[PDB]
Amino acid sequence: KIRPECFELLRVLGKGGYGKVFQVRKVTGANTGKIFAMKVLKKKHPFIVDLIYAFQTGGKLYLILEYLSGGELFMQLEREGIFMEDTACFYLAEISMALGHLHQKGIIYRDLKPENIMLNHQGHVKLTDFGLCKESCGTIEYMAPEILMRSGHNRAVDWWSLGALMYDMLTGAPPFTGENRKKTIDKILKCKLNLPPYLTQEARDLLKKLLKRNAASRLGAGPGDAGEVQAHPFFRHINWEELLARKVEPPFKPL
Amino acid sequence: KIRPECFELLRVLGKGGYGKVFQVRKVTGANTGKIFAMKVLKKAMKAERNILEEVKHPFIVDLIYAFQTGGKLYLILEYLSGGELFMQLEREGIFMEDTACFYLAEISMALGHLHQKGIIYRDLKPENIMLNHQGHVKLTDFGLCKETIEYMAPEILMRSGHNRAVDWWSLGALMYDMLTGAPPFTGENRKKTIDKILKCKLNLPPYLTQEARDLLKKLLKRNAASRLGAGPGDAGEVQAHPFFRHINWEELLARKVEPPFKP
Repeated sequence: KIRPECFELLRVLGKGGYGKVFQVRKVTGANTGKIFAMKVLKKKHPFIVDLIYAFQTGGKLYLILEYLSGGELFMQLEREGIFMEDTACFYLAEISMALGHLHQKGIIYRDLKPENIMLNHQGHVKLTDFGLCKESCGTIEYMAPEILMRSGHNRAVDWWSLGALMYDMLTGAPPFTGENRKKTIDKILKCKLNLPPYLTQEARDLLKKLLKRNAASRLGAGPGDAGEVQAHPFFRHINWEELLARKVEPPFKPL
Repeated sequence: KIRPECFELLRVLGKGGYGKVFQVRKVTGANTGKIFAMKVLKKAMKAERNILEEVKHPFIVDLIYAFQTGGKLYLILEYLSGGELFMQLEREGIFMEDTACFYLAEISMALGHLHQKGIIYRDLKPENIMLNHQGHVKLTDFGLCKETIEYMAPEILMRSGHNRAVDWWSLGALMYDMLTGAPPFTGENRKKTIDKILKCKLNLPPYLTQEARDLLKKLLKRNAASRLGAGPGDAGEVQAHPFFRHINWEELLARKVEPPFKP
């Protein structure tokens, strides 16, 4: 049944990660004509991109993931920067739900860069489960706090990234950019978050609590996870059942 | 040549850590009647042996022989007659700034060497810290010790939890427990103690010199990124500190500096 020849290559969508991701028409099979995204590796949630087929062959693992028309519409809305606060609150809210579910299933994203945020024909968020996403007694009075809290491998990494993303959606750039990779990484680690004057009172409060250097105190790091972050006043206008239902109208649907 | 029975068991030293550790007397061989420490590990239960084998430092317990038997590993380490440093802490109650400074410097040098070798302690309790007949620091217990970006968290950006800064905090803690008779943070229970550490409100005793307190706030810095010693200078940044201004490193590495306690 389903094998690599069941597909014809239309265009390349990205080198994204290791392996190329192709757009594709299914030639044979039941879905003849239907368009998919096929991710090749050289070897159910409304906000998670559905996987359809998966097969192994001549040393190449194939992934036939649903195709998303507004698949790059986010990375373009941020180039126009037409993002207003209330506009961004929508995407951050759906992503927060996407992160919460990935967390319950014990998955951390780590990435969460605007280039990793896709949209569907309706305009809602869709994430993946990349190859950069990871999974999750003597006397402790002498060991560092980072060891006691499983650093860089717990789900607080994602909430920092939610902030960084939010920060970029409301200003035009990420919190700690530098003239080169070295200076950037250092400005990141050494911090000192600068919040512009236009950011609202709720926006800045959330930004300060997501971009807290101390992961332990970082918002969303508690056991309530996304419940902690969704409860922020910045999200007061969101109705989570209506959002989860995709019954909330996205301000930007790829026409 | 070396085998198990080349050793007669003289005393059980500690069941602490994986396996057991005996004091032994060698009977066969050349160096005969030489007293040692022997770590016995039931094979059935980067490495404790790999590390000890490679590391050749005066402030770290030397390894003499190593061999495997019937599902067992045998590390014959040098014997240390000075016991544990902090036993002398129980007695003295607390250490004077320079008494602690001596021991701390010795440990700094030991940690520095382990670091240049890509080895990080991760623990460093006040119990891995032994003393030899002379009265100098001996780092003892190991086990199997360790070793686009605009939106990533700083933890991920620096391997937080698996870098050199981890040991520098421990040094700090140790130091804090040396001057004041207690560890930095503790509570009526484990979960209470852990919380105290994670939300580290450092309480420095008023009777500390400015030097000591500058280093404790610099060593016990919650953010590993700027914790003193976290930099590429490593123990260099730590030893540079004016708290160590009266220390001569060439001398100290030569055991020519005298311990404030001769056991």
